[PDB]
Amino acid sequence: MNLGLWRASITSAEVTEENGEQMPCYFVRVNLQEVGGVETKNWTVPRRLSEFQNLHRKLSECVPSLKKVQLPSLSKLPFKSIDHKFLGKSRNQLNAFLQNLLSDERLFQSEALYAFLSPSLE
Ligand SMILES: [Cl-]
Repeated sequence: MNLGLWRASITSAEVTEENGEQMPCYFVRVNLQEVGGVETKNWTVPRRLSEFQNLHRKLSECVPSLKKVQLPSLSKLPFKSIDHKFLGKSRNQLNAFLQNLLSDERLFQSEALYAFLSPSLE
């Protein structure tokens, strides 16, 4: 495996239902053109904010400096519903997060990063 040849970018975000609550969902476009050979090289995988937070926690085991990184968070306060400003900023933050992970040689064999960037067939 070499995730350092994988390119990923969040192309859009929307809200979905995870359990009972409104959950931001981010569409991650993944490109393996830099990988040679004959295989599937392009897809989009939707991931929920909660799946980014899970990924952060797992990768934080392998590389404990990642514990310092703050990801977007849903406000527990009353009247803090998800709006377009939060989706837009959370998307840019999560996108920057993906760029930073994929530039980090320590993760180029991360099974968790691989499973997160891989296709999701519900
Ligand atoms: Cl709320």
